[PDB]
Amino acid sequence: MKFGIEFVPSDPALKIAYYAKLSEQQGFDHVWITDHYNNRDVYSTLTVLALNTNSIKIGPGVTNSYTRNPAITASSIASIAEISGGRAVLGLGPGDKATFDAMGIAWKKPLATTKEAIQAIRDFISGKKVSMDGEMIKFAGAKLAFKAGNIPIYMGAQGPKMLELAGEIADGVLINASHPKDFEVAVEQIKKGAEKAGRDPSEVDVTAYACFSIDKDPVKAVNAAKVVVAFIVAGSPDLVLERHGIPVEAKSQIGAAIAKGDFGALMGGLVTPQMIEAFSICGTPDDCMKRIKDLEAIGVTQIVAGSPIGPAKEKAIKLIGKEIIAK
Amino acid sequence: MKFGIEFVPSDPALKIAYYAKLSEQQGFDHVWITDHYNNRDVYSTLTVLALNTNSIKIGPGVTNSYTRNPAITASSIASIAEISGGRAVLGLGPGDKATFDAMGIAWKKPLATTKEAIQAIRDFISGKKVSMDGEMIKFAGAKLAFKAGNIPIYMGAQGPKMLELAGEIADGVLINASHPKDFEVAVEQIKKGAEKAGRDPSEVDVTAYACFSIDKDPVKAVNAAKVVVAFIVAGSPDLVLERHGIPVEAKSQIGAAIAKGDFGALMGGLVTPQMIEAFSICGTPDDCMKRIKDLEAIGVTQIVAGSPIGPAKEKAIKLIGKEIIAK
Amino acid sequence: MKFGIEFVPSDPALKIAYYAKLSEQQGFDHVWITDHYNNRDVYSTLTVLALNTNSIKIGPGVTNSYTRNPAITASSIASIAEISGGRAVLGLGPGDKATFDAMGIAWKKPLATTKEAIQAIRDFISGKKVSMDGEMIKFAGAKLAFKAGNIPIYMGAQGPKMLELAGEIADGVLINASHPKDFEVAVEQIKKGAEKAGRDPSEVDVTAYACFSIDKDPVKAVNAAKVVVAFIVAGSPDLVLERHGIPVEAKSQIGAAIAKGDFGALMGGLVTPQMIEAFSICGTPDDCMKRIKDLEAIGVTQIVAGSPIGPAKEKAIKLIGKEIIAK
Amino acid sequence: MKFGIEFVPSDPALKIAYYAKLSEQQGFDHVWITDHYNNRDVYSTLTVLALNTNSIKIGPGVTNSYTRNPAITASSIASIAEISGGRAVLGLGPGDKATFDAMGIAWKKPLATTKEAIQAIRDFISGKKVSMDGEMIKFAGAKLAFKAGNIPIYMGAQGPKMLELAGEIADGVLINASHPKDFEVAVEQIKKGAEKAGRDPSEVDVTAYACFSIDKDPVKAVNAAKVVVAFIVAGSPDLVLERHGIPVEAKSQIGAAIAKGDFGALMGGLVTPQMIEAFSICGTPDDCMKRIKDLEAIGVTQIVAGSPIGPAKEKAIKLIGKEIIAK
Ligand SMILES: C[C@H](OP(=O)(O)OC[C@@H](O)[C@@H](O)[C@@H](O)Cn1c2nc(=O)[nH]c(=O)c-2cc2ccc(O)cc21)C(=O)N[C@@H](CCC(=O)N[C@@H](CCC(=O)O)C(=O)O)C(=O)O
Ligand SMILES: C[C@H](OP(=O)(O)OC[C@@H](O)[C@@H](O)[C@@H](O)Cn1c2nc(=O)[nH]c(=O)c-2cc2ccc(O)cc21)C(=O)N[C@@H](CCC(=O)N[C@@H](CCC(=O)O)C(=O)O)C(=O)O
Ligand SMILES: C[C@H](OP(=O)(O)OC[C@@H](O)[C@@H](O)[C@@H](O)Cn1c2nc(=O)[nH]c(=O)c-2cc2ccc(O)cc21)C(=O)N[C@@H](CCC(=O)N[C@@H](CCC(=O)O)C(=O)O)C(=O)O
Ligand SMILES: C[C@H](OP(=O)(O)OC[C@@H](O)[C@@H](O)[C@@H](O)Cn1c2nc(=O)[nH]c(=O)c-2cc2ccc(O)cc21)C(=O)N[C@@H](CCC(=O)N[C@@H](CCC(=O)O)C(=O)O)C(=O)O
Ligand SMILES: [Cl-]
Ligand SMILES: [Cl-]
Repeated sequence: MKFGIEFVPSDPALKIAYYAKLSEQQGFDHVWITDHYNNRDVYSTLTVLALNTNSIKIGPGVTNSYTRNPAITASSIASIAEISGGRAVLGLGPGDKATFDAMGIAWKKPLATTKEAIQAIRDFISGKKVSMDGEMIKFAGAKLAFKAGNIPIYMGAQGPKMLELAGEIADGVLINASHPKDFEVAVEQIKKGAEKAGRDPSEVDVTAYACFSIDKDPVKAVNAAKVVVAFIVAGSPDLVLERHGIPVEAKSQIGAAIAKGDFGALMGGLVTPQMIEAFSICGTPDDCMKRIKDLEAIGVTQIVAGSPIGPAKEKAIKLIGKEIIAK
Repeated sequence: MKFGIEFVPSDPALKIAYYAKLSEQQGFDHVWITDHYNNRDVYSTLTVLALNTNSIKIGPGVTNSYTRNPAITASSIASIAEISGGRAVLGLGPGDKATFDAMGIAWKKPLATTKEAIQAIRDFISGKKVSMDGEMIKFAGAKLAFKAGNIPIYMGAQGPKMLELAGEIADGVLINASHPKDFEVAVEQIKKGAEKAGRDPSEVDVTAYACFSIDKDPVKAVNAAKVVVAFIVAGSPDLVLERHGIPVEAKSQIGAAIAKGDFGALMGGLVTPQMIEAFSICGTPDDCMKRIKDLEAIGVTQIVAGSPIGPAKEKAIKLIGKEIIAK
Repeated sequence: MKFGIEFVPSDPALKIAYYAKLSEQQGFDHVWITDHYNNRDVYSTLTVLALNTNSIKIGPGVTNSYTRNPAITASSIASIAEISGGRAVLGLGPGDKATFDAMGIAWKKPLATTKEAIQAIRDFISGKKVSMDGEMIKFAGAKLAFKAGNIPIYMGAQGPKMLELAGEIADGVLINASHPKDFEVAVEQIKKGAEKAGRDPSEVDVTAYACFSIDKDPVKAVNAAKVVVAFIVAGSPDLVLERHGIPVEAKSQIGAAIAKGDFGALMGGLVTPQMIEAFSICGTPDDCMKRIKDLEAIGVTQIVAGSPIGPAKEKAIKLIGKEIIAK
Repeated sequence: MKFGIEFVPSDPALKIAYYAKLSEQQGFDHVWITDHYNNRDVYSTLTVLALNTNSIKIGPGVTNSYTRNPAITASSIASIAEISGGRAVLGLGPGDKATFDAMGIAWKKPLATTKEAIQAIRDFISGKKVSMDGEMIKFAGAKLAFKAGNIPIYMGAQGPKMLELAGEIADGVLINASHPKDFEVAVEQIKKGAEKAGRDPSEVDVTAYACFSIDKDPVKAVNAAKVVVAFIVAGSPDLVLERHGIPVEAKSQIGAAIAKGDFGALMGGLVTPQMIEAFSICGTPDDCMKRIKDLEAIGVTQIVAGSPIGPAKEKAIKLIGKEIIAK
């Protein structure tokens, strides 16, 4: 089992560099950095992380094909590959509608766009002169002027079609879920895509980009996760809420409280233990270990400790290293 | 007189950081970094520069509004402002047609786009929630989540209209020219724009983004600048070649030789001494000083030593520091 | 009033770099780093601080003349001056007997050694070829091979004689005290030394290297400072305890409790409010401001927030910046 | 065969960091940094190299037991081990008489001092509380307060006794020589020491710390080496000079010209081709490969490209990577 961790550039990069360094010392394999125009740049951030780490792999989790031309993304991830000595990996997703509305971006044909963008990027990184005339992406003789070395590409995917596409073209899949039921479905979609492309499905690093919260005190752990779990439930499609036996009505109820900023309600009972059990990996190290082994049995090969990671980051990272990674 | 220097990310960022540090030690005020998808990322590069410098101002010279959404540009330059302690400055231009053709980008309405992008960026950096519905740029409630501090914005401009627009909205103008005749025309355009906006024209940092080549041996200096002068002449609009008494036919002749890669012709006599005198600041420290003071008299407030800088960068940077900046 | 802050390399340098950066943003003038063989190297630590800061002054507080040959100290502080663009300042003291016993070092003639070491160091930094044949320090034609620029030298001093020597040769004095009574005596000593050397006593930056603990909640503040105050009282010479009306017997009682590790006694009443008032600057921002202005009236020109700084570092640094430095 | 490279801090650390990064990309295993009070600090330099590299091993080549108390050396190399993620290696030698004279340091019992210092350092790094009462080095309960991980220790040695001691206690030996004849003798000495200690002699990394100069043009190569070779000669014991048929007169001759600053002399005659063959590995890649394979057959396991490396460093580092390391 590979282990990764996620940091949001809502903190200065220098502070994140320390968490990433700590992760490297604790045995993590990957640190992933979110990309949203409203927080710090994903690349200046990756640059200070690369300078302050030595062996851990790093990369965006996930950037997209719309806020930056794919040639710029290729050049950027390659730059981080050079600075870090080949530890860069590219996480690309279609982007989320909310962020795009604010940016005045037309989310047009996510599927085709993403596939074309990844094809173009793989060719750039590969050193080829790129010429494309796709339904969304086009290049006429573009080419990088420095060498990239090898850069794995992971797709961010939730929907059945994106999952299938990931099995067809990605080296890994970052899935925003925490429960075995969700990965049971995801693994099948990835498998269909893998066969459709004729590649061995076990080639793809199926990873759980989970809401993670660990602590020796389980109630301290769940409390740190409630708000995040709330936002997850608020944005979960009916189909998913269904799968976990969670009243679809609870979504509106929670969306409401969030709209009103009534976090007192969220902590007060709105976030039920069922929501916590279905949308996060939390509790004591034992609780988290059990969930992790269930995911392993279903075919998950990398587990990423996503926000909040735990009540206090530094202590949680150490807990994970000592009580989990050291298996 | 302020002094700046330009570096192209066709060299690894670590090597550029040393040149930048040396420039800081030699008394330069600004280092500017070019932005082209085919070289290293302008931002990962600015990040390593920021970490290895302390007081010199830094920034892209120049990025654009098309290869990255303006919100991403705001976030990135603000990120560099945070890391460097407020030493970031933003250089924005409309971009060059050649690069955009390769990237499959429609250069649509450079003027309106650039104006709207700068208005949006100033608002982001300023901490406002941005809502726009311009003819090229739109945002719906977008807003940065961290504070930017103050970030001056410089426009890259060559054409009369861009120049006028810079006088109307920018804090400085990076003009790709080297001769007083060109700046005589540019200063008038900037002045028209400044009056059109009701601001004091002396607020804008009129800067000469020149082709610079300095050495104790003048012939070593001109030879280092010929190829660059060639590309400048090849892309100069008839109107400009005219102004310097350079046969407009020479442009085709040189464009030809460049197409065939016959640099032996370029060095052999195609680049005339007249072209060198009109499109570059080069020679010995005295020659360069004379030209610089001529530009100063015309109203130039910042001189940037652009490529090649000199036969060997390290020695040239020291020469400029010792024989020019120390006035 | 200048403001400084102290960090002990008992934390990794990367974590300290963030606190130092924060201090820079909060308006501090100096960050000082302690030097003891048992924690991280004072210089590798200053190196990562220099790379992650831009304007704040940095330096050891304080290193000494025994654990490293003075020529090495000269070279090291000059190396940090180069990397940081001239923000290095040298804090040198005679060293503490406890640390030296462990290192098997004979604390021989602190006074003469310190004076000779500082004379040699000033000459190295100044570019001179050094030749000395003092009663403790000797050099025969030694000389730095790179330029240092200017580096102020601060002496660490507690005793009347060291204080006098500081007034005679240092640019500043780091005094381990927090109460006006102690600085009343110190300022006289520094003045005697200043006159003995014929220099204007107001040239020296008289600074209070104080035990500092600030918080909106005063009791949270004093509790964070008790253990540190305990060790201060435990090591205070009878003369000093006397000056603050503190039973000299309390020193043994506290030393005992410390020996037995009975910190429950220290928190339980052993550390009296009188000890807290005489050996630390703590309480709410108002309490701290009052003490600071008392020190200012006595002639203190720099106040350093030494350990613990506050219940939690990050929050305390921000408190000091907002409720104190912004005067 | 392992490959290493040496840099002297007579250049700013930022510039060295690029050469080190390049070496990492070109396949070198080790970069070694010299330690002399007159150049930049060996540790601030190692700190910037560590931040700008990722996998290559780094360390002082070589520091000593006299200019810094061994506990400080332990703490410093441990600090670099932490920052670099365990890539630190310690090179310790007895120091050279010329540097010590200038520093006013009595070179007392190099052998016992070096052995005791290494024993103390291994114990510090190992986490032990150190107590020693040797004939040169003493400690009373000293102990590091942070964990070092593993740090190999290499000894710098030329003399037969130092070589024997290295075989007895070191993990590797950095020998200042370039010719098989010298390594034939050294390997025997190291073997005697290894048997005296009962360890397998093939445990020690016998390395040639050679004067190296490589270039497609053998003559520009040997000219780049003349100065370094001059200093190597003027410092060779007559036992050595005699070993290479070089007139023991040529040392006073060369030494004189050095004191005079007469480098024209060294370049135009005093440094003979006998001296170049005797004390350096230089010519074309083929010439260098032949010599390297000769050393390999004699038992050398690491070859370090020491100054000048080649006519121009950057090009030489690439030549070695391409035409030698890629074997
Ligand atoms: C587009 C969407 O795909 P999705 O996989 O559900 O996307 C939801 C989220 O994964 C997506 O918004 C992400 O980018 C969110 N996201 C982040 N997004 C960010 O922008 N930044 C982040 O840091 C972030 C982190 C992150 C980590 C992992 C992860 O999986 C997601 C993350 C969708 O609904 N797809 C459906 C429908 C497909 C469909 O038909 N879409 C197009 C296809 C058009 C064509 O085929 O050309 C259509 O309508 O025509 C499907 O996959 O079946
Ligand atoms: C668009 C063009 O502008 P220009 O200023 O002449 O363009 C030349 C360059 O400044 C521009 O191509 C640059 O971005 C090139 N450039 C680089 N370009 C890059 O992309 N990146 C770099 O790193 C680079 C370095 C550089 C440094 C400084 C600098 O001055 C320019 C640099 C132009 O022709 N403008 C005309 C007319 C423009 C016009 O009329 N507007 C639109 C109408 C828009 C509307 O109203 O709807 C039209 O032409 O259709 C004018 O200035 O009057
Ligand atoms: C030497 C000593 O000076 P002192 O000022 O009392 O020393 C106390 C401390 O300053 C000394 O232990 C420090 O180095 C502690 N110290 C640190 N020391 C460290 O080793 N590391 C640190 O990072 C640290 C932090 C610190 C910060 C500020 C500061 O004020 C000093 C700091 C002393 O006792 N001096 C007396 C007596 C001097 C005297 O005449 N006796 C000696 C003088 C030598 C001679 O005769 O020439 C002799 O005769 O034996 C006096 O000043 O009156
Ligand atoms: C002391 C001397 O040792 P040596 O090994 O010949 O020393 C020559 C060099 O290795 C030594 O001066 C180095 O520190 C030089 N040196 C550097 N030294 C530096 O100071 N800085 C550097 O960065 C540097 C570069 C370098 C890299 C590799 C390398 O091998 C050496 C380097 C010597 O005389 N050794 C004799 C024995 C001497 C002896 O026995 N005398 C004493 C021994 C102590 C005792 O009695 O126990 C005596 O018996 O009294 C021997 O090896 O047989
Ligand atoms: Cl910096
Ligand atoms: Cl690194």
